[PDB]
Amino acid sequence: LDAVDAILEQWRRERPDLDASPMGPIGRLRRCAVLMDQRLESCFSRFDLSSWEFDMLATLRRAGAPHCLSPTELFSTLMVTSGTMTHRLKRLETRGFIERVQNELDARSTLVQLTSSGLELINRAVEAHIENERQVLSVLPAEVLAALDTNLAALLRGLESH
Amino acid sequence: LDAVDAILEQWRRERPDLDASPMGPIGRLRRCAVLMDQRLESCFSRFDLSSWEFDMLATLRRAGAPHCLSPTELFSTLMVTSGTMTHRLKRLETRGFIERVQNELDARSTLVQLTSSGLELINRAVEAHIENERQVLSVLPAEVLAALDTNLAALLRGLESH
Ligand SMILES: O=c1[nH]c(=O)c2[nH]c(=O)[nH]c2[nH]1
Ligand SMILES: O=c1[nH]c(=O)c2[nH]c(=O)[nH]c2[nH]1
Repeated sequence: LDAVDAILEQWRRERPDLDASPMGPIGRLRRCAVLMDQRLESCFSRFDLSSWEFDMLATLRRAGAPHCLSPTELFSTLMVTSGTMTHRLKRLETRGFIERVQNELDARSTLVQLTSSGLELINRAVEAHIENERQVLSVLPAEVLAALDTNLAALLRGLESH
Repeated sequence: LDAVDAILEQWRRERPDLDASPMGPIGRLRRCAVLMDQRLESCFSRFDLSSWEFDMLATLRRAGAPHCLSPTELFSTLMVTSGTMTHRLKRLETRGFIERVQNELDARSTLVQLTSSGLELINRAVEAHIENERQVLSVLPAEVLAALDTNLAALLRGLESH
């Protein structure tokens, strides 16, 4: 048994009138995601990056040269969505990783361009990030990791179809 | 394909020298967990509770009457771990949901006791939370949800064994 089985056993004792079985899968998902985040940010911290900072920089990098995206395009291609980007983009601009250039097709619009400093940083960070993620998943059998990847895609399909 | 497949395809184009396949399973895990959190907090908000507030209250509730736990016991039985509990416990005390009583076995120690207000709140919140989680998972086939639950337990086993 694990810590989520112990929690389900606590609810079998405290609220026997309720069926708390849906807590199982969701609890393990959220518990794994928090522990996974600690493993990832232990690598991101070597570059003075948070998780959202790496996400925004890697998203601009994935767009290809000249690594310039609109805020709408940037938001839609992030690995994980979140709240507004106003303050997060403002901090990345202060650190010199991104610059807000004026859209040539609309003067009253702005575009997000990865600077040459953020480009050199994100190219080094993505290399260490990939190797770090490989070490984390390395402890699982290949058949289990492939099944978890497929079952997570099924869960993601239902969440985004909502 | 999904949004994580599109990201993996972006890395196949931008860094063909790198193998970014470990990004797949971890990206879907973190993407699902964020979308799952939005579905959960859409129910927690009806009770003026955040995710960590529900976690701490449900943990004290799971301990059984008189719903009194030490900070070490409280931390070890939370669904998801996090940083320090100093400020989070201080806010719950201001809202009247918990009170810090003195340990009778150690005067220089404190215990966390769920008040009668937090007890009535968490008993109503856990009922709606369980029904909410059932509706979220209801869209998946039974065989897929059971396999995802087992594969997540395998992932959790490796993360906590680290
Ligand atoms: O291209 C990315 N790969 C990731 O693994 C990742 N993780 C994250 O948060 N953003 C991104 N972006
Ligand atoms: O008993 C709990 N069930 C949960 O589903 C849950 N989720 C959470 O964050 N804390 C808790 N506690």
